[PDB]
Amino acid sequence: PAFDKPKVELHVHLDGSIKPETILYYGRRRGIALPANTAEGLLNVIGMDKPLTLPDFLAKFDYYMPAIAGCREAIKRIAYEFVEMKAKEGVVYVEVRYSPHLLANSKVEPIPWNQAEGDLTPDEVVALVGQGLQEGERDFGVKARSILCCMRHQPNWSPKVVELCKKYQQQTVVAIDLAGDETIPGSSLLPGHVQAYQEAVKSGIHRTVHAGEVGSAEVVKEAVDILKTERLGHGYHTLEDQALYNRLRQENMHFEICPWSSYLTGAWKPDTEHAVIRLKNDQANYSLNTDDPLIFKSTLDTDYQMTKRDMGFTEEEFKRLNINAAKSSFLPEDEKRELLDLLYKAYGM
Ligand SMILES: [Zn+2]
Repeated sequence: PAFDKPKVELHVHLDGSIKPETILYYGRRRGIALPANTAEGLLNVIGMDKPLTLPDFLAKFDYYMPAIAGCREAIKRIAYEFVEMKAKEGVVYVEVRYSPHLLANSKVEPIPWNQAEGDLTPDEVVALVGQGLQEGERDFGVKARSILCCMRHQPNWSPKVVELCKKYQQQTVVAIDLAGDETIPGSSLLPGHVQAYQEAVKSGIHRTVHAGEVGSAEVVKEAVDILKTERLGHGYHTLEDQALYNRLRQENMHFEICPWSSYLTGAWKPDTEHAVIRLKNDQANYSLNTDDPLIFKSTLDTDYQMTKRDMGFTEEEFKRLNINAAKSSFLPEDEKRELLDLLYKAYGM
């Protein structure tokens, strides 16, 4: 264990943190053609061993999402099982993100994963995921919060998403995200997406955006200045624009680093200095995350030991980034202080 103290996770998707044996049970009980009948072999088609491309990583979801989406018991259980997982790895606070439309099967265009029309609405999916997170926290003692994803290819969804972020603000929902295929040109300025971050600014909904993961620094630059996000998912290619980088450094922008994810998705070619090193060297505001452990065959200790032996991270630095993650969390002022006192008490400060 590279860092055996309480950690914080801000960027990990519920979509990509399902147990391969939970998928298997629901794929069977719904009679769904899964690319495998065996847990360890399911993880061989879905798991990634080498670097690929962004469209190919997103393609892996087409394998197993039909078994989960549209079924109630499967939706809530993976939430409960997700927080369980995070507990076993030393996480005291976790913000888990997911697209309620991609788990629904009714009142959604398009019905994802080629499902048939049913009765599970996006507004219902958030009430079921939140229930699993609420029951998990009570069983495992780790504070767990949803973030609702926009899809870059469906700007028609994002009007409903913020709006959902607002109905469930007093539940588990703390912010809105913009995920999906960043390789689609100009998907950041689609009108559907922009009302969403605009209505989020008015009504005080927190904002994070996948930006700079496989695109240019212009991707990050509209996310910052147009959508006015407060955190960057995979802020890697911000470092190609030093003027912008040092501006966000001066404005204490938080970067949601995912080291092992960044290697397997091709985001970081292994010949390059990883972005997180100088963001450590510049003492920037960043955190370490798993992104999608099922698809990357990872745990959060995978991402911590990637830093430790390969990028020269220390226990000292591990303490600082997790405290920065705690004060760039989307928790309210009272709970985010209570979380800082947890980490203060465990870190010797
Ligand atoms: Zn992500």
